[PDB]
Amino acid sequence: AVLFADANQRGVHKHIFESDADVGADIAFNATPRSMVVLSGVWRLYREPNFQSPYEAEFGPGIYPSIADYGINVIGSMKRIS
Amino acid sequence: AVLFADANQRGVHKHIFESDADVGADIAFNATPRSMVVLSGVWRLYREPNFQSPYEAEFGPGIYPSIADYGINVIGSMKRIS
Amino acid sequence: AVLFADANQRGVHKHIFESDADVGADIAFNATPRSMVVLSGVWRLYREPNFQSPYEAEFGPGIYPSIADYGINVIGSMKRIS
Ligand SMILES: [Fe+2]
Repeated sequence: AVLFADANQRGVHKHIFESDADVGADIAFNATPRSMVVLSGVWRLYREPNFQSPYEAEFGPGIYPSIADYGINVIGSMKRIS
Repeated sequence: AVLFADANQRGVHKHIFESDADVGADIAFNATPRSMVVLSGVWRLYREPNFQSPYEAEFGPGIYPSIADYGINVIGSMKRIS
Repeated sequence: AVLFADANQRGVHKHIFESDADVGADIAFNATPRSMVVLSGVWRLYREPNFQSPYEAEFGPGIYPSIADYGINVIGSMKRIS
C-alpha cells in the first residue's frame, strides 16, 4: 500500500509492506495520511499504533483519493488481513 | 508510472496511479520532471492540467532517463490509456 | 528494489530499477541506507560505484529491516543478477 499526506495521492508518501505497527514513527512521513493506494490484498486500518482501535472500513486494492470520506483521520497502524 | 525531478531516475520522485489531472498541484513535487519510469500500461502526457494539450510521444513500459529528449519539459497531467 | 535511510523500512527512500551504477549520485537520497525491500529479482550490492567491490550477500525478494546485519554499510552500486 502507499499512504499520501494530501488528497488525490499528493504530498509526501510512504510505502507499506504487509503491515506497519507505527506509521507515525517514520520521520520522513510527518503527516496524517489523506489518501491511499492499496496495491494488493485487503487491509485493516487502526487509529492507534500496534494495531489497536480498528476502523470499521476495510480496504481492498484500489485508489482512495480522500480517506476522510470513509471516516479515517489518523492511521496509527495498518495491516493486511488477507 | 514514476516521475523523477532529475535525469536518470534521481531526485525527488512522484508515483502516478492510473492518472493525475494536476501534477503541478502536488506541492511535495516542486519540480519539472526530467525522467520517468513506466511500470505498466501505455501513458499519455499533457502540457496542461485536466488532460489538455497532449504530447505526441506515448510511453509504454520502460526507463526514460531524459524526457527532455522527447521534447517534454512540463507535465500538467498524465493518464494511462491502455 | 527499494532502499530506506532508516532501519525497518522508514526514512527517505529510493527506488531502484534493474540497477544503479552510482547510488550516491542521487542528491535526494542524502544518507547511507539501513534497510531494503526487494520486490523481484536477486540483487548484488557493491561498496563502490560501477559495480566494484561486491558484498558477498545476495538478496532475493523479501524485507531486510537492518542490512547492517549483513555487514552492509555503504551501497555504492547494485544490480540484479537475476
Ligand atoms: Fe516512493
